[PDB]
Amino acid sequence: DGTEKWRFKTGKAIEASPVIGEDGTIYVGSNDGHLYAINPDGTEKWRFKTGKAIEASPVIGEDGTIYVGSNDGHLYAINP
Amino acid sequence: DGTEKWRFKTGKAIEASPVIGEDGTIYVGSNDGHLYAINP
Amino acid sequence: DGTEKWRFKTGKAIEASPVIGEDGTIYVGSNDGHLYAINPDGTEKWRFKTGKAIEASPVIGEDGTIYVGSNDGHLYAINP
Amino acid sequence: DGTEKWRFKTGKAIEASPVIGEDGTIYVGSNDGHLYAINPDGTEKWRFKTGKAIEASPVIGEDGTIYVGSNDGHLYAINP
Amino acid sequence: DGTEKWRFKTGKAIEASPVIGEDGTIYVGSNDGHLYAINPDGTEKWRFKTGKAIEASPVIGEDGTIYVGSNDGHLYAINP
Repeated sequence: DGTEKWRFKTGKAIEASPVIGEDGTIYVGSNDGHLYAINPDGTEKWRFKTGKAIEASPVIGEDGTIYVGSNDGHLYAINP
Repeated sequence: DGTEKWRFKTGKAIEASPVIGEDGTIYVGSNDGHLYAINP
Repeated sequence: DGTEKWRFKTGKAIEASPVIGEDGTIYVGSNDGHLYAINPDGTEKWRFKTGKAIEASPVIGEDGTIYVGSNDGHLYAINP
Repeated sequence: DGTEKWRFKTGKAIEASPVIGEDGTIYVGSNDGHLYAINPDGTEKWRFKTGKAIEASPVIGEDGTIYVGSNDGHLYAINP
Repeated sequence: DGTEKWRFKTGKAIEASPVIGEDGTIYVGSNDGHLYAINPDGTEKWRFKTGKAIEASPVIGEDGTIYVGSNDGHLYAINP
């Protein structure tokens, strides 16, 4: 098929692969400094602001915690 | 067989590898700022 | 034993890791704008020309489709 | 629900994904030259200093040894 | 306990994550153009020289072949 299901616009370029959680939530970091949690249907579940661009994919722990590094120098642990 | 199945255009370079969902949906980020969900 | 088995020349730098399919075919992107399919014995199986350099590894789906991004802004779905 | 669980500040931008060990320890490299080992509760377990920025994710061997490359040209092997 | 087990020096910055083979061999690329094979105890097993810097992690095939791309435009296949 190859058609578009949906698109979600962030404020700046996305430089790292998205990560999919166990429940289907798609997590993606943007150069706009936010980590976005997007539902399978394309709506926004939540966004988490860091002070600078996120250049690397987040990882998910056993309990669902999402860990992501930021250019602001912090490692964040986010409740899913 | 090396042939093209389809192509999906974004507005800028795609710098990161795509990922595939459980149902086959293909997710990819673009330098144009969007996360795309593409049907296989 | 550290010896060379073969080498496959592309026109420009290779910035991303190759991926290996189920049948052993080795896929690699190049800054010369092509996605290469290389046989285990080092010969070329096929090549697919894109628009600009490929900076990220190809991803292979369950049905063997090879997906690859490009600096030309497109995501390509390539048959096995 | 997208809320912050904790944050851990390093000296400089984190350019690579964190890696999680078997016990839940989160390892992450920083441009400040250190590899950090962060406990699940956000406290620091240890830090390991290299001479230059760490631009790529660490990897863990089967016995727990943590391997990380540095811009200082060295590959380090760190005890858990 | 966060201590150094060993270190291995290469000529230039290491920009990509190392990979580990089944037998414990640690493979890592380097901007000095070589792919290094390092034993679990930190000693060198062998090295393979390419024309230019290696920016991406090597990939190990089912048959043990180590594949690595170079900025010199070639994809190298190296015997175990």
